[PDB]
Amino acid sequence: WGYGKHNGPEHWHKDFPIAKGERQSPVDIDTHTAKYDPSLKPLSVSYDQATSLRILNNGHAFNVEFDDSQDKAVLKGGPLDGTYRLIQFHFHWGSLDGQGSEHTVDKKKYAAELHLVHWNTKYGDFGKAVQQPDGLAVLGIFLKVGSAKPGLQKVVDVLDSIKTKGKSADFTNFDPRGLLPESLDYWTYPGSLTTPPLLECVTWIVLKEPISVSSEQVLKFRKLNFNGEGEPEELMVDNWRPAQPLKNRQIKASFK
Ligand SMILES: NS(=O)(=O)c1ccc(NC(=O)NS(=O)(=O)c2ccc(Cl)cc2)cn1
Ligand SMILES: [Zn+2]
Repeated sequence: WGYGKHNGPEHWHKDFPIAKGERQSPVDIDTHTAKYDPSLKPLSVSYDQATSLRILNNGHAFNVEFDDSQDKAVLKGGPLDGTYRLIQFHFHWGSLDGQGSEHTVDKKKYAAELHLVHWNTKYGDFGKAVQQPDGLAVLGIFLKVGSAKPGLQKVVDVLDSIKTKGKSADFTNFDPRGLLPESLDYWTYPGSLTTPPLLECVTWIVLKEPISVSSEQVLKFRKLNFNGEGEPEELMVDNWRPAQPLKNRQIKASFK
């Protein structure tokens, strides 16, 4: 599977039949149809003790990985019951500034989307959590092209060292608080992983406020490769799944 003509999102269902399931992600967020749920709590993002370890090009995106063997960087509150530990973040992005995000807002596509992936500590580890309907919480943040995001630059500058699939680099002391927007207002709905295995284990929390990144920053994302070293160059771009049917779901808003 991948994002090409012959192995892209429209093909995934053949190996991953859940691709046509009842709670697939991403979705379009119709802002007028989302309903304010006054009982939704403010989100608690507690990243002060985060321990980043490594950055990896996995052939479909790059993951910044964290130590999730203790409650160091956690997400709580909002729609969530209990404590969700940060395991990794990654992005999805386009070949052009007018596409790249997975979620859309009133059909608007952003240039990219950041996913901070967390797992519910009552399930003990990530592999068990993905087998549960409330196993994961993914915090989604839109990126638009404008001013640079200073907190992103340390990521941008290491990408040369992980150009190709399977490459990793040490990536300690990275503070993911530098990727957050000012407001934590969000939409939330039950969904899935957006890449195979497409498991229906995610509480999605998608922030309303995008972060701005510069054209130079996103250009560096687009220099990455899907291929391994010594293989024909295929630029890592358009690694996003399009919006999937909402089916029997309501998107809730934390704000009016
Ligand atoms: N929804 S998402 O944030 O883009 C997202 C999609 C897919 C994944 N997939 C993922 O972690 N795959 S994996 O590491 O190979 C893996 C690991 C363990 C299991 Cl049990 C299943 C899959 C993570 N986040
Ligand atoms: Zn993702």
